[PDB]
Amino acid sequence: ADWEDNMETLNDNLKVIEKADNAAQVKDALTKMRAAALDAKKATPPKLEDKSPASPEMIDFRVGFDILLWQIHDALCLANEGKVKEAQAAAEQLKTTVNAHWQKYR
Amino acid sequence: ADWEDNMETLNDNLKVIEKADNAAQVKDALTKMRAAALDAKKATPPKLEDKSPASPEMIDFRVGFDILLWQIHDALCLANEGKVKEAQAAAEQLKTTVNAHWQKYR
Amino acid sequence: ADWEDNMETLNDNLKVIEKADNAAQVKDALTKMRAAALDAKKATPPKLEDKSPASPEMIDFRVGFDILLWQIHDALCLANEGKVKEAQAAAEQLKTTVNAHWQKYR
Ligand SMILES: [Bi+3]
Ligand SMILES: [Co+2]
Ligand code: NA
Repeated sequence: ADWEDNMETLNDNLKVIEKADNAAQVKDALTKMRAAALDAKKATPPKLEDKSPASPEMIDFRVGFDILLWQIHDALCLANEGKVKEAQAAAEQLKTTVNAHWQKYR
Repeated sequence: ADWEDNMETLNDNLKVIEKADNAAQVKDALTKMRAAALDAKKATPPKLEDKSPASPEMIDFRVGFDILLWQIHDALCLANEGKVKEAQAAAEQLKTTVNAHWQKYR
Repeated sequence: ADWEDNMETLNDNLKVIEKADNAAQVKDALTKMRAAALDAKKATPPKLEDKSPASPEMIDFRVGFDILLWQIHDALCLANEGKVKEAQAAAEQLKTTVNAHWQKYR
């Protein structure tokens, strides 16, 4: 899977979170999101393929995934305890970050 | 703004956690600390301004701020469980790491 | 410590978690694992010494340690809630990821 596939996986699991009812579905979708984000952090996005891996652009690209993962973790902690609608509301803020990172580097 | 202002934000929110009264204030201060630590991880400290962004020194700098981020996460997870005193005790460890990073990279 | 010693610390604390009785031991071993993974993010495997510190191989190395850190976080959050057995089960899968990362870069 490339970076685009990871972005698509993030978006699909965000859809699953939006269409979720219990906390187990939310937990599974958030674990999938974390795995996809960690896989995409290793990749080079299409916009930065003309840059060296040592460029500051790639460093900022990798650091943005830290914010992404912290938001994923906030949602996952809201889901681990019991609050499902709160986890969905937190993932609503997560979709903004996901799609902004997607459209910024594609 | 810059790395020094991020360190000042970290110190101010550490003092806020020290003077905190409930879990909401601790969580807010720790979220602000997480944001400031990410911003500082995106920055270049004064001592390392003569090093390339991909030098081992800068990599170790970003890893040290990752350590700070994980300690902030532990404090925030302790705060989300309603343990305000334990969250503040964990934030006492944050103060040592912040002071060490300040003295090491200023 | 270098990469091999950090991996050894990870494996020792995994064995401690496997043969743990209470939650405090699991939490202490997981904190040691977190410290070891964070420190190993600054290390270089002997077969990648000639490579660039920001080369895609080293990027995959550090982000694999990020994956380890997030799994450690899941185990530690399970242990904080008293779920010692779920934490041990998550540590079982964590050992698989540790062994995969070991076989990949050794
Ligand atoms: Bi938690
Ligand atoms: Co957590
Ligand atoms: Na880097």
